[PDB]
This record gives sequence, C-alpha cells and structure tokens, in this order.
Amino acid sequence: RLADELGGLWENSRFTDCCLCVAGQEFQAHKAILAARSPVFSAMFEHEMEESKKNRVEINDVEPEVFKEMMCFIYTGKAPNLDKMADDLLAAADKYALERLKVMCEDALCSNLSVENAAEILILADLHSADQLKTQAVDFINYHASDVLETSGWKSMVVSHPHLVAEAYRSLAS
Amino acid sequence: SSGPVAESRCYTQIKVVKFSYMWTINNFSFCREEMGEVIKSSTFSSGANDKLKWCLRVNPKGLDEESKDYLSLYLLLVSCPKSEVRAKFKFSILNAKGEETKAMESQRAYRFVQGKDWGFKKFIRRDFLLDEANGLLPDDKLTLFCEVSVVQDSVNISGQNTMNMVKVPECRLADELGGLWENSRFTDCCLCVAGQEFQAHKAILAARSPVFSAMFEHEMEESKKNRVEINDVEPEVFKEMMCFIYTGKAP
Repeated sequence: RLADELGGLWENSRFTDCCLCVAGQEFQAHKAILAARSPVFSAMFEHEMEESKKNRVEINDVEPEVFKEMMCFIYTGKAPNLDKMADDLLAAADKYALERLKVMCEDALCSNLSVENAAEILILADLHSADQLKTQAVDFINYHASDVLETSGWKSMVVSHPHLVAEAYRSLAS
Repeated sequence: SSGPVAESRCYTQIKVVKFSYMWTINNFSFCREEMGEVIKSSTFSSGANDKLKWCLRVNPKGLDEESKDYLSLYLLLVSCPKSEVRAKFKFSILNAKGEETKAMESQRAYRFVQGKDWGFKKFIRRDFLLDEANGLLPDDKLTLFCEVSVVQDSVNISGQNTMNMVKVPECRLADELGGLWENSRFTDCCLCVAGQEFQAHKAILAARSPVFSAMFEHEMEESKKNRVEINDVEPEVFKEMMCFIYTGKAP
C-alpha cells in the first residue's frame, strides 16, 4: 500500500506547494519529492527561482500524455503504461536525470527490438546518452546486418549519423 | 603417422529434389531401329533449377550381344555447370489401364556429370512388351515414366540468437529517504521531542501517518504551521520510529 500513499498526493493532489505547467495545461506538484528523486530538479528549485518566481514555472519541453506517466512514476514509484509508449518517456527521464526510469525505459525498448527500426533505436540511444541500450542495439545490428541494411532507416542513419556506423564497425571488428 | 577417421563438426542433413518425366513413344511398333541404334528423348529439367538438363534414351533392340532381345533404357545428363550431380532414378512403363508395372529402381544415388548416362541395360524383353495381352501398348504407344531425385547434401544452420538483456533492475529506494535525514536537506516545519530539535517535512508525514495528517490540517495549518511539539515519547526510540516511517525498516 506503499505506492497508493504518495500516489494519494498526486491523484487527489493533497495541497501542493508550486504550480507546474505543460504547454498551457495546469498541473500541481510538490518540491520535496521532485528534488529528492530528480537531481536536475533539485539543482533547479534552489538556484535563482525560490526567491522571486517561486509560484509559477513553465515546463515547455514535454508532451502531457507522457508527463502524466513521469509524474505517476516520481510519486507512486511505478509506471504502468510504460511498455506501450516507452519511446519518449526515455527522453523525458534522461532530460531530468531519472536514472532508474531511464533503465526501465531502456529495458522496455531493448525488448521491443526489431530489424525494421534498429536504426531509429540506435539514433535515440545516441541522442539520449543511453549506454546499455547502445550496447544492446550494437549487438543486435551486428547479428542482423544481413537484413537491416536494406531498410531506409539505415540509409537515413548513415547519411545523418556517421560516427554510429563507425562505432558499430569498430565493435564488429575482431 | 596415425590418421584415423575425419570428423565433420556439423550434423548431416540433405536436400532431395524429386521430379518426374512422362515420355510417350507414338507408333513404337513402326520405329524400326535395328541393333545398336539409339532413340534419344527431348531435353527435360526439374523446375527448381534449370542448370541440370536431362534426357532419356532408348535402344529399341538392345545394344551388345547380352541384350539381344531387350529394351535398354538410359538416363542422360545433357548439360551441367562443371559440377557433379548425385541423382537417383527409377523407370517404369504405364500400362493401358494406368498402373505402372515394370518399375526398376536404382538402390543408391548415382554420380552424374555432363554427357554421362547411367541406366538399366535389359529393362524389359521385347516379346513380353509386344504380346498385346499385357496391355503395355495402348493404341501402339509406349509410355515411360522416370522419377529422378537429385540429392545435394546441403548445410543449412543458424548461429547465436543472443537474447534480450539485462537483469538487475536495481531498486535503491531506501538511500533516497536516508538522504532526507542524514543530510537533513532543508526541511519546512520544525518538530520537537521534549525540548530537543528535529526537522521534518509535511507531505510524507501526512501521507504515511493519518494522525500526523489530522494534526497538520485541522486548526493548526493557519496559525502554528511551522512549530509543533511532540512531547510524549523519548528521543532514543522516536529516532527509530521516524527512521522507520521514511526508510521502511528499523535497524
């Protein structure tokens, strides 16, 4: 019943302290749990904002359908609707340095690997600074370079991201 | 020195491409080729690959003196791409009704090469064929049915299917709550245990302890929100209760 307390601070919203905003939409949330579980938030809340603009902040970088999942992970400590839409939740988690959610998102993406989109997964794993997902994507492309190469995704990644191709070649070497 | 059996390191698995060819000799009683003269068929192929092209070959009166009054039927490999086939074969004669009778098989796969023709000398006696009571000549035609089967001895195999990883979805939920206590991390309201000073939050207390929620919200949140005195327990065990409510374990 651990998760349902703390979740009760979220669905019922239980007298928060500061008001967030996701592209105009209104959300209410605390400061203790954010600073505790998200280091970027902790450095954010204390430095230059708590004195002047403490009430109002604009979070103008994430979509709300995944903001609900990030802010039912930070509070309740588990993310139910993760494997269906794990592609952008990894980006959100890595933006605010939520390492544990990052690792579950990497596991979810790694378990959804396929030949038709391994280039996209490699691009996201390089852009979002993943390591385990990068290694697992490199191994998967090494095994299935027989048929991933025909896909348009590989041509896009070759034209746009040379160093990933070079790193895959270096890994496949020896 | 030494030299025993050579291992293969791979399991033995083979291919078999078995097809057929039906050949009709119209007016066979009027063909009249003498001793030692052949009558070659039309080129036929399998269908899987047309690299190999075959063609049957009859000698209406058997070649050599041993087969003086026999029908000698041969299978010939016209053209192959400089490689040796290992095909099996069997011939048979369709009767008038439709059931092949004089089936004659090759017990093993024979090695074929371009221009090399394996086959059975003395397939059948001429007199038994022309008897006109066995019914192997419907309307004076001869139907011959050859069932080739090329064996190839392939190696089809797959290697590592490296599985999705990794284990250790490590949970470190206690360290975080320990960090609200040891570092003491800028709390919001001040408790008190018999004069002593402790600092603590409001969200976690209200969430996990209903009595705390009722103290913080009813008649207190307006005037005395910062300071409350818990003046009924000794601190040496209060520290264990309030390191249990947060971290979820009492050492």
